[PDB]
Amino acid sequence: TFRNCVAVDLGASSGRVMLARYERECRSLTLREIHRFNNGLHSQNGYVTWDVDSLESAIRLGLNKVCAAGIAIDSIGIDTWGVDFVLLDQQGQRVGLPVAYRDSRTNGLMAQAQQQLGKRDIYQRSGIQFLPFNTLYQLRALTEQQPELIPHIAHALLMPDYFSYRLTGKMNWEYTNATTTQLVNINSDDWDESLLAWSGANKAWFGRPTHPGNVIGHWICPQGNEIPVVAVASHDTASAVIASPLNGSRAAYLSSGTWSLMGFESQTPFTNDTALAANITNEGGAEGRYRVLKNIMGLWLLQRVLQERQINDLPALIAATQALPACRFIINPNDDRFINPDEMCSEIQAACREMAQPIPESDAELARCIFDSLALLYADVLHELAQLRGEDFSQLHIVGGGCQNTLLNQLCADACGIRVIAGPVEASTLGNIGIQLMTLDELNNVDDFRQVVSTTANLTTFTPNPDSEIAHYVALIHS
Ligand SMILES: [N]C1=N[C]=NC2=C1N=[C]N2[C]1O[C]([C]OP([O])(=O)OP([O])([O])=O[P-](=O)([O-])[O-])[C]([O])[C]1[O]
Ligand SMILES: OC[C@@H]1O[C@@](O)(CO)[C@H](O)[C@H]1O
Repeated sequence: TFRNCVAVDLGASSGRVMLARYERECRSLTLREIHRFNNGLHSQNGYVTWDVDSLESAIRLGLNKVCAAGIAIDSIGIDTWGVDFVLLDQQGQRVGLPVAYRDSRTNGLMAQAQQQLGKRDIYQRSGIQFLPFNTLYQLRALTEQQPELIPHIAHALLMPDYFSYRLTGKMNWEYTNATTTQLVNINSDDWDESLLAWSGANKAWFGRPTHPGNVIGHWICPQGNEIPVVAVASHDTASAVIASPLNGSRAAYLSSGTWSLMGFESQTPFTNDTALAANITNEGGAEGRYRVLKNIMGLWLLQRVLQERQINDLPALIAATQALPACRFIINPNDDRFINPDEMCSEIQAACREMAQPIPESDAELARCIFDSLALLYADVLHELAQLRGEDFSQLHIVGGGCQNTLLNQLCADACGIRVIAGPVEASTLGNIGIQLMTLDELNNVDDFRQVVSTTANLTTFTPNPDSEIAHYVALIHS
């Protein structure tokens, strides 16, 4: 009567297969890691790609571990990073490469769309922020640059539905992730004909987007009992938001991993000129609650520094970085130059030098620059979001692997001047589990699931410190 649900959560820098054990009567929810694996960009034939075959093998390995253990799997669900897709021919073989959102193939195409279609027009139709690697632009790149591939394409599946298909033999187009494409009309929740026309994609490559909770198909443990594969809020950030223990309308979220996604939830989208000017997104959420948010380049910058400087003790780095004075190096992390530079440290240093700032050079200085520059951007965006909705926030919920960074947690609470509640760490995994339980009739809605998370997970309070260095710095920039 306890349910065993397996969540697959694939992020840009890691993948995980996790097993939840849940039972309603007890309000007890546990999560065990079954298989954790690396994920990352691969340079393949002049492209930045995903190794989807290794990802599938990793997923199967995790699933088969649970099976060989003799556990009764009640359901499986898959969430991944947004925007990206896999093209398939009529027989289900991949067409072309699985190109990553960090690929430069899209360069220039967002501007071209704004010029040809109208910036305001794309925004009012999609309600989605302008990011140069949005699916809208990737499909333009594909169809413009690889016209020979086009006749072979029968279907495009977004990443989570791709793996769900590889498990079930059934195709799905999950709503929350479809919204990341900047191809879904915000008023119809279906593909926008005009945006598809510009992208060169064909509507027949897709299906009407379907809200999470449906059973996509079934998977088979090598013995042969049918395990339902459920369509969850398959956009990782959508899952992370479900698991954020939001307490009513004055709570915001910060989903912190490779990206930092900072936002709130709304029953209605914001596509006004205020929203457009701020480049705010209205991503699809479970229950139709829009995730009104902004992308922030996030810990990606630090991931790259760690590789370049060959730093393998992140906790030590954070500890060292706490000793450094704050706010002497400030970059704008959202600057396009940081999406995928060949030389991350060099790019950071150039950006600082261009502003007549001291140059961050030590490992700890580069991390200090990153953490301070994120926190100042956190404060800017949180202000923009409050201004937009016309309602303050009383708490910021930070979730994701980034919520383990106690330094950044405090800088965020200090810069924003808001209480920060950090946790759960694996929020995307938990939200993935939450949706499965709802399909299993074990759980009634998101708000009920948040009560489970809030009484189950480790939640750590960071109280804003008004006399902090960054508080001092921010107070000063106000006037
Ligand atoms: N220990 C510790 N401390 C602090 N910090 C940290 C740790 N670990 C880790 N970390 C962080 O996190 C991150 C990652 O996160 P996640 O959430 O897992 O991410 P992903 O998912 O992979 O991403 P996306 O994009 O998918 O969201 C790392 O980097 C660090 O920083
Ligand atoms: O898809 C690319 C970016 O990756 C995320 O899904 C985080 O993993 C963001 O929400 C999306 O903007």
